[PDB]
Amino acid sequence: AQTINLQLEGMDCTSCASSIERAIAKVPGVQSCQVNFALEQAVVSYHTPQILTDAVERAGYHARVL
Ligand SMILES: [Mg+2]
Ligand SMILES: [Zn+2]
Repeated sequence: AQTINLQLEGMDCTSCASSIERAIAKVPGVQSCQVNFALEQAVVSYHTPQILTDAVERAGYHARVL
């Protein structure tokens, strides 16, 4: 698995973190996604990174590959 780190913008509450996690986990091949709420970052283990940023954008939040 490859590790992809994302900066996240637009999170207001811990339920924004679980929403972003759900959105990313819906992408086939994601083997783990954990959003660090305080760091406003996602750590994704994936089996291009732009499919992951699009999952976040489609869920209503901004992501950027780090
Ligand atoms: Mg930014
Ligand atoms: Zn929220």
